[PDB]
Amino acid sequence: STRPLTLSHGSLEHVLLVPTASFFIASQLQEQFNKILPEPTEGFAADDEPTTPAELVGKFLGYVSSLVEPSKVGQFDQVLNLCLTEFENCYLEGNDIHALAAKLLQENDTTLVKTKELIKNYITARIMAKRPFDKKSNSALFRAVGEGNAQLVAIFGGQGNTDDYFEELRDLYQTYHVLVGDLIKFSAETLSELIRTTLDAEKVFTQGL
Repeated sequence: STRPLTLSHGSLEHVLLVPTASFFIASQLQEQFNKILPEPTEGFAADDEPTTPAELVGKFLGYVSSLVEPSKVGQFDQVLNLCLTEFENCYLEGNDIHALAAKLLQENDTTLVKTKELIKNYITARIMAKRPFDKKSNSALFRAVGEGNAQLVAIFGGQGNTDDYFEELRDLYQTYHVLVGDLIKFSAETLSELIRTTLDAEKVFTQGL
């Protein structure tokens, strides 16, 4: 037994068949999320408000994932897993979150920042819901490599491609915190230690690292 829960923002909406056993806590989160969400506008052109039902369910996923603690089992965990499963079956037709994001970019009037926010919400939710990416993907490219239909070479850039390289690291830290946060903390600690243990390195790092 389930009851429909409507989460909406102006014209666009999504209905979620919540189990009656956890509908009480889902209605709580619905009320909290609807309070957090900004006021609807024409064309959804303003920032931090969804343009498509996919974005809106993303933001709701995002909000619930913010409250759920990874260490401590909470009441919101079951609602997270439930609305995650709904998002997957409704918008990820077996495909990857990037494939969806890329679909939205060319079809709907979604901006690049809104799209990255959607990816971050989905990926954060996946990790908070104790559902890592342990299953190997069915990516066509890597399927083709296994079968011997494709040969892959990786190339790494260097200096002089962009003047604002640091915003690329900023975007990685924002969007993929739950995937690379530990790499960036490790790399930051390694560099701090190399400055400390290298004789005159601090002289070269005038505003620190």
